[PDB]
Amino acid sequence: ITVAGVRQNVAELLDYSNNVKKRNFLETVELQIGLKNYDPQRDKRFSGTVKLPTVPRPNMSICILGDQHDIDRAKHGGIDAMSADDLKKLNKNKKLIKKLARKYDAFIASESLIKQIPRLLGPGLSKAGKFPTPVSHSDDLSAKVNEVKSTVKFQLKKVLCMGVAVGNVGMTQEQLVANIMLAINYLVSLLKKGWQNVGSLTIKATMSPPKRLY
RNA sequence: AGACCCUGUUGAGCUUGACUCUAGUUUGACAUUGUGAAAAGACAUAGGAGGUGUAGAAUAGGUGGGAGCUUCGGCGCCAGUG
Repeated sequence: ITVAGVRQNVAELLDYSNNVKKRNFLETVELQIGLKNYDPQRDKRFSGTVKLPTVPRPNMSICILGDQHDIDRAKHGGIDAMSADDLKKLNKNKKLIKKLARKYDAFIASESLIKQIPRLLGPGLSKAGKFPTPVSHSDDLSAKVNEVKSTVKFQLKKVLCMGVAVGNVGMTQEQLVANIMLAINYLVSLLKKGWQNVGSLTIKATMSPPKRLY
């Protein structure tokens, strides 16, 4: 992995996304990685979160669950909010939980409603992979939502493939290369063998062709 | 101070499935020990093709970006099913 090669791949992906096959929407940029010489079903599953130098997923949507103070804090940043009464109105509906998980890409829950989310909303969010992150009342809800949007997760799944957003097509090439380098460094730090445990790596846009870097 | 008898922590020669060894002999393995093909096996890659226990738009590898794809037929989102 080289910074110049990553910048060249990002420039090629941006040129393909902008000049040849420009889409009808702001296509985001992602990077896909593979694991090797490890057992995703028998060894310990690593996990972690790292905030990139740029916004990884600017098109991601976040839903806030909390009290009236949390709703006011979410409305201060313009994010949608869900009250405790709105959570209890679901009454453990799996279909409603799946619809909420399809509508909202990520969830942030306050400390008061974090324990009551599994009792009211049920395990639908955990089944869909959208478990809400905890949040305190003294922290800034808008800043927490922005940090959650700009950060990515590297938890090991049941398969050897993984991926993470590194920005968008409208972002700068240098910023995209820096985000990709930060994600690669986080993956190398999480891996026990470093680059020996990485199978391959590619970078692309949402609709542009991929470019292999490893 | 012979011969004979008796005794020995007795000495020595000889014999034998007495004990422990051993020459010789026999057998296996490593090294000396290389070169081709042939038949099986294991990996490596250069390609190619597949994913129904089942509800459900489809015969659901899974995963990340994703609301648009675009080869203009419809596929999508959504509904619905998990």
